[PDB]
Amino acid sequence: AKPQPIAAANWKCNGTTASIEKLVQVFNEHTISHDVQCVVAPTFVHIPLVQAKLRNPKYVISAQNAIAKSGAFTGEVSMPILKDIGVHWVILGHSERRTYYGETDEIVAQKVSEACKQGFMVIACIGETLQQREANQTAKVVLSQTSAIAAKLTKDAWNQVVLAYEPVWAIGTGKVATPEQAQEVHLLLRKWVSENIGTDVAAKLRILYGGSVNAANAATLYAKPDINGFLVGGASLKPEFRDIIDATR
Amino acid sequence: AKPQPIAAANWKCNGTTASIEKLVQVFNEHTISHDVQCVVAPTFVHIPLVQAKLRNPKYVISAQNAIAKSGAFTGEVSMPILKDIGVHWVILGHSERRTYYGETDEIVAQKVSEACKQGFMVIACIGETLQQREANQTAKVVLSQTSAIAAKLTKDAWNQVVLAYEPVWAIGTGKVATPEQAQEVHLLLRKWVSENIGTDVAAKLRILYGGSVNAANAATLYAKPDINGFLVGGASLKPEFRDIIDATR
Ligand SMILES: *C[C@H](O)COP(=O)(O)O
Ligand SMILES: *C[C@H](O)COP(=O)(O)O
Repeated sequence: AKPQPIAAANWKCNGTTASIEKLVQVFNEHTISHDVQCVVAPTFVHIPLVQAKLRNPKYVISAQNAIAKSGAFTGEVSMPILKDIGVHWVILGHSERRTYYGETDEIVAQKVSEACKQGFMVIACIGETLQQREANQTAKVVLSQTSAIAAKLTKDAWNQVVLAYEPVWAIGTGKVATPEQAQEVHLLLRKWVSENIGTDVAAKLRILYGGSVNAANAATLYAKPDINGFLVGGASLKPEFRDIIDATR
Repeated sequence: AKPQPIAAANWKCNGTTASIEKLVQVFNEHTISHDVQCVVAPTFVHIPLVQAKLRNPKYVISAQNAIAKSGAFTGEVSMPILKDIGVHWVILGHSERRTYYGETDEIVAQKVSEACKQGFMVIACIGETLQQREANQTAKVVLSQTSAIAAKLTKDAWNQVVLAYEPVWAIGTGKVATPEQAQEVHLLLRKWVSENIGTDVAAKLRILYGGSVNAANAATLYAKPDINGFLVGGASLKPEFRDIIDATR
């Protein structure tokens, strides 16, 4: 009795208007016949184009990042600005931003909290590095990341949260986690949520896997009992995202 | 024989589609009767709206930031993506990004270089802090910032560069630099450019002032011989930006 799956396309910093037009038509022409929330997260400047072209009723549009408040923050996009333009999903804490762009656990947690307060659905990203994995620290790391987020949330806010477990060593590298690796982590995360947040919350929570998901490995990942779908980078730029969606059947 | 002035609106992280519609109509209905490049820099998600609504022929649209290359940079917008959507102006190195968002001199210089290579007009921001000012380090600081940028540029690339001198203590604080303060810095910057880059380059270079510019203080700033216009934050969200433009006559 899994909760509704999610298939989320993180386009990252990629696209042209011609390429996006073509890919959106692919997405539109793919009839989805099961209950799944599809998400596409274009770059900020592409949000209006995607809003204008995307019509598949299974989809919503997400931002790839945000800051909490409007103001004197040259170059950034705030949560109120996104809400006003009709975007009410956001990806927060992607490894890329934790690594390159200074986002500590505290900063990610604050952003997630603020997003929930503003009515967003949030895909909050967590995951260990290769060195953490090899040091047998996977569980400690993902639980610390999750706990940091949880410390700024009320119980009710969790209804807006989606966790995305993405081992850093699997992101963009062609080294997907095995089904067993992912399931082990999703199980421990769900147990933590059950015990620390609530048993109801844990049963409803979507915990997505990401890191080198493709159309050929997705269904076997999805067969694991605590995997609720995917956060997809490279493969989401391609027509084979259709089969990743259908791997959540 | 000043070069063509620039009046640039840095909206920062502000706007709604309703507020932007209204302000763009104000800008459109203001007939400008002198040679000036007006620039408006909306948030990324607002670029398409501004592109659709802005018609005043004196204007171009700028990004408030960018990264050099497309790829696995969740949340960021690249220079090729901006070029493809029709944006070929960018503000780089704003204090807000140097201060909050990790942009060192090296990072700013690299971004400016890459933007010039990709055909952008670049508004490159420099300026000292209050503590640097009080330590008599203003000239050392702005010349170091400018030199860092220059080290990554060819002579020809300077035709695409605009400098914006914004003392950090003047940004958003209601403490504008005096005309004499700004002119002293613009003079020393232009002399450095003349001697280190070329006398032709220096004569053509626009050096803008920013930091608490408003419609009432702009004309007296513009009267100074080495001030070529303005990078405007708060006042650019208001109808009085019209009079800031006209203060460059
Ligand atoms: C959530 C991570 O973005 C996935 O990137 P991948 O290219 O799918 O590895
Ligand atoms: C270039 C600086 O953005 C200007 O901000 P101000 O609000 O005009 O001080």
